[PDB]
Amino acid sequence: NPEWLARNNRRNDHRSPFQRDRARILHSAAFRRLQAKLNDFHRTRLTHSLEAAQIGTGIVAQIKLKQPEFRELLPSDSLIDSLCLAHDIGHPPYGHGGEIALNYMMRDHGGFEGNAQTFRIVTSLEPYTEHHGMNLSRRTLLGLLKYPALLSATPPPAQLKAKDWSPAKGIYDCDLASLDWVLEPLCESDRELLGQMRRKTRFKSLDCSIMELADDIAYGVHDLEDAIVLGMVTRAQWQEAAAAQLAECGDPWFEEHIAELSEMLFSGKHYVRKDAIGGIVNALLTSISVKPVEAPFHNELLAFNAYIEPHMGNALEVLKHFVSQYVIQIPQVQRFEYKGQQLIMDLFEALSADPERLLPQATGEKWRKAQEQDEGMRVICDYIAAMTDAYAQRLHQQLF
Amino acid sequence: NPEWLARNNDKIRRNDHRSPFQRDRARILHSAAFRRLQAKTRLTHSLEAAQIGTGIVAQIKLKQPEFRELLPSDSLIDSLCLAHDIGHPPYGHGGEIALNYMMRDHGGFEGNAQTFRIVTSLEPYTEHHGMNLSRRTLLGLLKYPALLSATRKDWSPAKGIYDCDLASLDWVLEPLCESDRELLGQHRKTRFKSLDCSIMELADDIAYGVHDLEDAIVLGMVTRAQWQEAAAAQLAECGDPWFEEHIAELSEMLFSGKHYVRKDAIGGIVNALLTSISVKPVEAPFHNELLAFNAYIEPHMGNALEVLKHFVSQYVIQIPQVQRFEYKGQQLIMDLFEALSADPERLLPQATGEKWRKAQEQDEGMRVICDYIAAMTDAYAQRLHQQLFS
Ligand code: NI
Ligand code: NI
Repeated sequence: NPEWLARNNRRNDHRSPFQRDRARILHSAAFRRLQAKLNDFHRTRLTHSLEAAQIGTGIVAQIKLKQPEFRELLPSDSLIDSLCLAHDIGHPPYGHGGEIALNYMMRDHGGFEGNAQTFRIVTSLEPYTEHHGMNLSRRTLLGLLKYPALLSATPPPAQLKAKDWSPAKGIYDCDLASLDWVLEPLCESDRELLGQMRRKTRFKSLDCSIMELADDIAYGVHDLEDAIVLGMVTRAQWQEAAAAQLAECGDPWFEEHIAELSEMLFSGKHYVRKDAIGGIVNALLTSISVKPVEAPFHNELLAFNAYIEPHMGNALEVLKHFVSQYVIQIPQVQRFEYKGQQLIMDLFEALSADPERLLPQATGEKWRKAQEQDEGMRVICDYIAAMTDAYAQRLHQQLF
Repeated sequence: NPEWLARNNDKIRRNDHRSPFQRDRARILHSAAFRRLQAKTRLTHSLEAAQIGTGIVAQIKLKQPEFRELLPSDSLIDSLCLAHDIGHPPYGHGGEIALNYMMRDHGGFEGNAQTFRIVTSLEPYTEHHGMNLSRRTLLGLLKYPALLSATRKDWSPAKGIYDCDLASLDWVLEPLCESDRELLGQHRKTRFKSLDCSIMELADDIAYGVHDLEDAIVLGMVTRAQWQEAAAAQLAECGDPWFEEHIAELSEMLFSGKHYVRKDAIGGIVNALLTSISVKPVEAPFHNELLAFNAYIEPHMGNALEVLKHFVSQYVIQIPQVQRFEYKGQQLIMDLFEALSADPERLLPQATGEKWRKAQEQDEGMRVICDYIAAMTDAYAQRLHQQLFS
């Protein structure tokens, strides 16, 4: 249906709707901010999103070669590009630590969650248009609904514990109008099935399943090289954790190649390590196919997802778990997040103490307008959510 | 009795013919807990106490030969003075107050308790018994030989031994008869201590009294006008003849501005305090010779020392620049404790995170966090605090 190319709102511009979405995302302030989030390491959320985008287009290429039946349905290069460039747009300062703080400070006003924030930025906050954010095409928006339910569908009481305040995932109720618009050309039967729970949503569109696989592959492999050279993991820990589990993961290529992959990763030469990384990436990409979703969805973008081969899934889950155990869940990273969450909570409590007086004037004006609907807190939340770590540190110093 | 020379666990190389106390001294010097005294110096203070301590032993065994066999060897009295201050946390008394408050529902915190816990359990020289020192050395570190359950500015800690260290305290006191053990446990304050520990306490007191006094005068923290009114006048009436006679000159040698003249005044004071110590029997029907005798300073000489100690605390410690530093330190320690106990597994170092997981099977995680903070230097605690809050 051409309704998937429509937007909420030149002669020589012959680009597809998806090429225009990619250009908008590339130009947005929200995208440029991912560059902020004694060595020469510069891996950011922006570089993570470029690598996901390049894996995404490679996944599409492999499916259009092995499954021609689906060549009309698969996303174009710029559509899968657009979903990977945007997937991390909504993340707050200080990663999960920022997210926990904002969610707790919004406990009585809809909460905070990064995927919801991503939806809110592209449909409203990014000022590319006056009233519809980046004003992206409907299918692009559908590809961004990793959790296509409202947070009303998906309380903790009682120094703060991370387990107690991790947000549920979904779409803010204050963005329901833009969600209703995205789901409008769906039959009622597809619409009531899309919000079905496994609370945790179960379903997503085909374009979004591809982006999720590319994101998961990027996270799994492209963090791994610099973890090795920075010394965050030794050869011994790689053998005990990753290599042994990959030798028993059940996929024949990994069981065959792990010994040689481990020697290449610890070669000490970039031109050798990249071939291990390239082979891992390629082994994972070539193991993805589109199969039908186990729900009686009627719309083709919901009736089919891309799935990775299960034994290959175990290998990917070993890699993702490994980067989480030696790159993220280390005290050096977790203290930075604790500090960030203490910082975010300070800014919120001061700024909500008197928003008109302390907010920048343009944000103060948005706060006054929003109080006609008593949604002032969400304005403070958007403002803190769009800060970089450096901007938040500077605001905190001005206040404390 | 050999039992005193024993260690909690059992090989010595055939060519090692050192006494148990020479090996205790070597372990203490090689420990990380000792090396930390350079940051906290407390190491300088402990070397001064050690060298005063052997001075006391030498002078007693010359005036009271009946006790030559009983007095501690040089390496034993060395070990107790080198180890005495191991348990002190960052920020000194302000740190001690904050930790004890954060541990109010879990056994408290106290520096002398921490010292015992480090040498019996925490220092990883052995897998299960810390530095595994000889029993008599351990007995010498028990300035307060009761449990903190018996002895428990409002938060200053009571003094004693942690209940979580009851096993190694029982082991240390095991070769004592019932009557000695029930006499040793006699805020409440303990009354008794071993001979080795009485000599060490005198050495720590003389070193605190005089060697802190020397830098305060050069550093300008005390001028002659306040020295004359507070300490010098009080020493002219303290009842010790040596101080009443020699106070006027010493006061001019102390403000000479020449290091080698000043050393003579300090040296004369220390020797004066040192020669006025003797071994007398303890006022209790103890059977064990190490508990039946203490070293005591002659009472009038004792009053002069308390004039010296009160002057060093009133003009070097109880001054606002130092006290504000202690208020900050205690806010900083409480900050760390609240972040760390908020999520230990994510915030503690992985080795310490592991000890916390193991310790909660006995619901002893709070003591692991307290151990970790107590072992920080000021620079460590300050850098950790910045990682969590600034
Ligand atoms: Ni990602
Ligand atoms: Ni001392």
